[PDB]
Amino acid sequence: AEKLFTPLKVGAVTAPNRVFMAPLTRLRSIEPGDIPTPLMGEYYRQRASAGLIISEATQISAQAKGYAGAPGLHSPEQIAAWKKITAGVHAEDGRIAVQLWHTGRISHSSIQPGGQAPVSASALNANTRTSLRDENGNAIRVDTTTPRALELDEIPGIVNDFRQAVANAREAGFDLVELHSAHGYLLHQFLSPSSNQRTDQYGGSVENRARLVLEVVDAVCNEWSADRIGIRVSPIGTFQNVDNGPNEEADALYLIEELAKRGIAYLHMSETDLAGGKPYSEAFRQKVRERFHGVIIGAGAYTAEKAEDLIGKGLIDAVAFGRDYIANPDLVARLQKKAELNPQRPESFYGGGAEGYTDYPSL
Ligand SMILES: Cc1cc2c(cc1C)N(C[C@H](O)[C@H](O)[C@H](O)COP(=O)(O)O)c1[nH]c(=O)[nH]c(=O)c1N2
Repeated sequence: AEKLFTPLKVGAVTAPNRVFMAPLTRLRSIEPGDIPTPLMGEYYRQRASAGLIISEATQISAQAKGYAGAPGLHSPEQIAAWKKITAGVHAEDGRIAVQLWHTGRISHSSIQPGGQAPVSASALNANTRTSLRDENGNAIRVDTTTPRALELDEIPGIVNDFRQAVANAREAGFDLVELHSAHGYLLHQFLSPSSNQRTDQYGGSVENRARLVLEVVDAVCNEWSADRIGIRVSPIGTFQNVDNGPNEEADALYLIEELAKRGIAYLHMSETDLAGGKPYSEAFRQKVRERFHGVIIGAGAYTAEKAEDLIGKGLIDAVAFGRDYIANPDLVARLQKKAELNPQRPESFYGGGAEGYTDYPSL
């Protein structure tokens, strides 16, 4: 019966199981330089039995930065450090995708180049908080800075920054990329009418609001290959940073139909904020499944039992676990053996060092 421990072709790679590691911001990179570390390499290597590791959100550019301690994939030193991390995963016969973001308005002027306002679709504060570092290097929360709206002639540069970051990801040895089009970051700021009041061709209709993300998809497929590209969306519900507007189901199905035309490797649906939301209806899952023929990854407070049920129904192909992967490097073996999980320590999810990061034991 069990399908979680069977292989799955995911674009250009083949996962040996359906138990994926969700992208997890942990804010442990080196500053200055937003540089991945050998400790981050150890953490990912410990989890390399995952069917697929999806990395923490990683900046496409310095402007993309919104959190102190989040890594980039735009500088030589970042590329060199990520090469070591992907090599370590591959040494253990793993597969790893890099999640690429621009945080847009979920950012703060103090970590923007030049100390000026971050950018977005419109000049509306997100009215939330991001993460900085205090003078001792510890993670602190700070109110987001009001963004400025991207001028029309700046949008090709944003598309080019995603393209360049994917070129860099290929050099750095990643198996796949995941475009971060979820959770209220820049691509989702354009997608949502709540964060996008533009009157040019990047605002208004759903076609206009999806224009930027689809330009990015086309640019990165052209740069590398469609079967190397995944995308994460969170198109139903309210996320800390944004909501999906009054026609969220129709708009989501429009976007998914467009993504399918590009033949990309996978659609990763983040179904809920950590703070909760209404479950996806099975009717909606069927409409998604019939618009996207490729791999569908479900995430958001999943259990192994919920994953088996939906995989068995043919509605998703894999599950990404977030917090269970923080706490269980060998989550695959634990789920296969029905072993107990280590307890989670959420106080060390963000920032710090090895404690709460590489010190969760394997069986
Ligand atoms: C500490 C931490 C950090 C992040 C996250 C979660 C948490 C707990 N999540 C959301 C994550 O990918 C996953 O969707 C939710 O954690 C899955 O839910 P479970 O944790 O399995 O219940 C997340 N999602 C994302 O697209 N990119 C990221 O960088 C982050 N950062």
